Amino acid sequence: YGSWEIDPKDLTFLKELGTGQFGVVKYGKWRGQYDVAIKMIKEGSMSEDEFIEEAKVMMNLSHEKLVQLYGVCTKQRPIFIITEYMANGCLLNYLREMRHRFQTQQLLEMCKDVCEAMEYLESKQFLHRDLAARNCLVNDQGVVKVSDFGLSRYVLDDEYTSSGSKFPVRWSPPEVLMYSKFSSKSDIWAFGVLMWEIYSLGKMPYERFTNSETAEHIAQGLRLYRPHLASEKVYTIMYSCWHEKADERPTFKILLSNILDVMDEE
Ligand SMILES: CN(c1ncnc2[nH]ccc12)[C@@H]1CCCCN(C(=O)CNc2cc(Cl)cc(Cl)c2)C1
Repeated sequence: YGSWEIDPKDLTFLKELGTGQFGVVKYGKWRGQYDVAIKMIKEGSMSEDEFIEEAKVMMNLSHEKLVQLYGVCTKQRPIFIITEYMANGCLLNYLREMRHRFQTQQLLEMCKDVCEAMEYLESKQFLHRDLAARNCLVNDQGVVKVSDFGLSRYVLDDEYTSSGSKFPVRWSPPEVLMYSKFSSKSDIWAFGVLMWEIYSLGKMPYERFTNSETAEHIAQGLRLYRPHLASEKVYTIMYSCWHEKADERPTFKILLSNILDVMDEE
């Protein structure tokens, strides 16, 4: 076993967490003690040799607000990815549970959580490439962490690969939709949409539009507008992520400073 390789015999499987496009995720314990999520990759869904090679590099990414990679199990099929367990599940579902009766202070904290993780990724020149509420998780303390960062690079499903009937049109800037120009600034754009999702309690962005109409709306320079729960200062931050010119969008370090400033002002 290399440093990136976990012995699957050290795993105890405890509960089903869901079955989806990329495979089956279970809750379990490593060496009888430590909570993990065990992601069992659906056969045929991933460029597996590339994914395994990249998993070695990503063992070196670690941040409090980034879902922690513990290792992979590649000596058998399906391959497993072993990651941090996030007891409250997908952020999108969490936002849509109206019982939580969130305060806007909690919503801003969720944005700060994500922004800190993305600032760390940016400091490593690492792109998420599909940042959205559906790719964040929530732990038992209500902390939001960023999940599946970079994963889209190894997804074989062509409907998801290109501006594709499963492509994240609603989280993409004009230069991605027009030219496939991915950069730090397309992560910045997606983060602004993510803030919008949070302050909209999990509403679909451009709710009344198809993907095709959304791209046209963007093409004409039009935008999402202010969620009822977002203050003017919060809206200014998410809106700054959507400048038509990628180079005029902020960095995650600047977004983080802006978010902290608004938290102090409340
Ligand atoms: C309910 N969830 C969790 N709950 C609790 N703890 C957790 N840690 C990690 C995930 C997690 C996830 C909710 C998000 C949607 C589904 N999901 C995923 O992890 C999807 N991504 C994925 C799946 C596979 Cl099988 C393989 C690959 Cl490469 C990627 C499970």
